[PDB]
Amino acid sequence: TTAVKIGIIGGTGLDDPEILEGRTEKYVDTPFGKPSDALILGKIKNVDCVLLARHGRQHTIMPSKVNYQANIWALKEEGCTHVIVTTACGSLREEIQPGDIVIIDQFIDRTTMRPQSFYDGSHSCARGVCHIPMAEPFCPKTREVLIETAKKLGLRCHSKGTMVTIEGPRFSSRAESFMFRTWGADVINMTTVPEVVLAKEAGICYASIAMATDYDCWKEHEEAVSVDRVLKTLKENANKAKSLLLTTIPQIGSTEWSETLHNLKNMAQFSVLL
Amino acid sequence: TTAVKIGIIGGTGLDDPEILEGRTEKYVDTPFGKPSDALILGKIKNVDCVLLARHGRQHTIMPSKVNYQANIWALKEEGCTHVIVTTACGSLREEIQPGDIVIIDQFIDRTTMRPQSFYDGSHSCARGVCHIPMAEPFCPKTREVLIETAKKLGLRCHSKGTMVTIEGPRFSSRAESFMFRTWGADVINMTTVPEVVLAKEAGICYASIAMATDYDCWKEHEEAVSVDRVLKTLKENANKAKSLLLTTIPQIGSTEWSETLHNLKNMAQFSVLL
Amino acid sequence: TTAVKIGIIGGTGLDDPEILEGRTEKYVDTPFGKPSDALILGKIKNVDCVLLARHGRQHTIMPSKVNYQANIWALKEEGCTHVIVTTACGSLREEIQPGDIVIIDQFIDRTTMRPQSFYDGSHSCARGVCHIPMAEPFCPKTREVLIETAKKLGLRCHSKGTMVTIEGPRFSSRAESFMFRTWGADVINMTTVPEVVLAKEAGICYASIAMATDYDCWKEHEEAVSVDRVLKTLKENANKAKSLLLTTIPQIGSTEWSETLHNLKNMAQFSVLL
Ligand SMILES: C#CCCCSC[C@H]1CN(Cc2c[nH]c3c(N)ncnc23)C[C@@H]1O
Ligand SMILES: C#CCCCSC[C@H]1CN(Cc2c[nH]c3c(N)ncnc23)C[C@@H]1O
Ligand SMILES: C#CCCCSC[C@H]1CN(Cc2c[nH]c3c(N)ncnc23)C[C@@H]1O
Ligand SMILES: [Cl-]
Repeated sequence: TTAVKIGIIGGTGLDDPEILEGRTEKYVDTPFGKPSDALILGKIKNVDCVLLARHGRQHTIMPSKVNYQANIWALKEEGCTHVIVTTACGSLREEIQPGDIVIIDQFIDRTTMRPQSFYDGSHSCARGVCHIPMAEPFCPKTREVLIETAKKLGLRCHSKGTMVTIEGPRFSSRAESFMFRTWGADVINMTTVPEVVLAKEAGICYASIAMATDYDCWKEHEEAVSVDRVLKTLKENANKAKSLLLTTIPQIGSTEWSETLHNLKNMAQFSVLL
Repeated sequence: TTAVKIGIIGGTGLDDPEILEGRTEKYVDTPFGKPSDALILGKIKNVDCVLLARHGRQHTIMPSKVNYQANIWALKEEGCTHVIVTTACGSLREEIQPGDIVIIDQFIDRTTMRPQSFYDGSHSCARGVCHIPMAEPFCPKTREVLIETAKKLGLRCHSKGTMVTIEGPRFSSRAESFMFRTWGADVINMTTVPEVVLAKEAGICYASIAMATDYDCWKEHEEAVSVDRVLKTLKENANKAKSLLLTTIPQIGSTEWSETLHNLKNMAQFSVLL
Repeated sequence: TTAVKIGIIGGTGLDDPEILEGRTEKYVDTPFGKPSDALILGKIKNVDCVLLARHGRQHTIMPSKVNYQANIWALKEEGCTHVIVTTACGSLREEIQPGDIVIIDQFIDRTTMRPQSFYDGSHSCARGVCHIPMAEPFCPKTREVLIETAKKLGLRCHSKGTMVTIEGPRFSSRAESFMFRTWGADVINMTTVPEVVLAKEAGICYASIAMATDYDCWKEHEEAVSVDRVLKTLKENANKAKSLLLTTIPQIGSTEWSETLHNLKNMAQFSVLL
């Protein structure tokens, strides 16, 4: 019943403006600098959406240099209640095949260079000390809709998974890939952290459609990851994320989020000492 | 017999000037910038002490932004032989209950943004390349006095423990919390590193009174950590750290430290190539 | 048959200009700043070499402050086909004794402060987004020649090993040392990452002669590492790295590298989106 507005952050090979009807481009500024690119405002059926290319529409910005703060701030300022993203990733598990979707529910941070809070003491818009809880980083209700929708579409989709986010831009060594497996990581990328953290500070329902593109390099005997391999797999499978977003978003718009959003707002508010 | 002077760095909820008699405020400057707040000079029985609030007296400075270099430099310059600190922490072990003290003896670094040496090539006050040993990061003699004193006070106190120090300011994910358990971490915080490292470079006997405030989030079925929960536990248990400091410090002042301090000075001196 | 030119980066205690005949000093500038010190141009038998002291010839630059980008860029610009380095390290395995050489084949990154790519968006000389593969970070053909040569010299030499590279400049805690063992690390240093990563981006055959100098601190009951201990072990064993380089380099110059170099060039080229 109450209004939703869905932010969509498109990842590698997975950032297609044609998903939205009635599109208008809008460049914005934020207190944390410029977002990766213009916001694309539009609709999926009756639902207002805001699309943003994580790496810029020409994929010019490497993961370490993405302005996660500006991206999330921009989407919050536009009125987004939800941020649903796409992310390419490596599979660290035999059962997660290239082309599979994983509706991730946890992460392990391996990043090093990245601001992870709006509350850095330098911005009048975000005053105080903020310690956000990360026990449940992703919105379970949004994830549930994604999982059910993937099933209705007949897609190979894993209902949970732990993403290890590496700094990059290099891929992992084999020793690192083996190690991440022992830590219980299921998939590997370069962008989930701090995007998920900042969304939680913003009181936004965040979920991630991870698409496996390769098996990283933990099969010593088999093909290891490369840029060409990742891009080829995405070319083959991008349609699945598009269909999943197109079908999921109207279902989100048809249910009631006020309580979910209130609880997230309170968790965020009570994490700050002003 | 020989003179000691005890630096006290107060952590979250645990930075109370009333612990000292004959108090005088003194703001100082250092070659690494300003300390978190004024030094509070005073006494516990006959022993000279110097108190400093890690996060500022109004808790305005998040862990990533604490000027660990300036804090330790300021205390060294004031003549501190010892630095005994308090730190709130999460428990990663069932037997470490909220309200328990842990006299930690090891750490695992998960920080990323932090200068860990005075010897960065930029300061004429700290010339050369310094590689400090960290096999035994905390002073065992100071820890021993803390442990015995806690026993005399009847406090629930663990005689050792490994602190994992995360960058923050977010709390850990559940996947991270589980992972740290597999690494052998016992408690979790955001401030031990690089404070302990810089104290060792300074040739100061350093020890830490860690106070468990929560169980982080590794019980999937139970209450996870939040700011409100941490602050509530500290309100309930702060008196214990205060009593432990009040009772420990006179005992430190009543024994002989010249040899201990000489050995630390030599370890620090011989870590530097000028 | 086709020409090779060997860059040599000398590590701690292991950066000796006397290894080259017909020496000439050449200071250079790069788009990433100045290298650690002058390039020393010279020969080993008929083979052109370029020597560079990682830490400066007076060991004035700590690992975190080494300009890995400028060093690798400088060697590439001088025409190096190969970069063979020396690195002191701690042993995390009983069978790797101090004085042993380890021809490492993998790494685990524990660094936090370091640029790991030339492609940072800020340099016109390195345009685009680059994601370099790290499955096999070290050149197996160069490693093979090192291993066979060490055998011909009768040296204690391990044919593979995983290096964990820590940020430093502090040494590891005991809890960290134990943890790295569980991760499958064999040796520990502060310099392999990002040196190896940048060499791969440059399309250079990179290999590392690691020399164990200590057992870090994982024997709770035995001597732990210190600067004095490291430097003493290197004084005793430096001749071995020198002899290994002197004997290996002519063998490299006597075989054909065009295909190996072509494959590395293509891997690097196809990692970049322009
Ligand atoms: C150059 C260029 C265009 C991008 C080519 S593929 C690299 C992107 C895909 N993205 C996710 C990813 C897929 N497979 C991975 C892997 N195996 N490790 C880490 N990240 C990934 C990382 C990076 O942003
Ligand atoms: C906002 C505000 C005031 C501080 C509220 S609690 C957060 C502080 C407590 N401190 C220690 C701590 C307690 N429980 C923890 C946990 N579970 N993980 C990491 N650190 C902690 C971290 C941070 O400096
Ligand atoms: C001060 C000074 C001169 C250097 C003294 S020894 C420290 C260098 C040796 N280098 C390698 C190393 C040897 N043993 C190690 C250990 N146990 N841990 C990490 N690194 C090392 C680290 C650093 O660059
Ligand atoms: Cl780590």
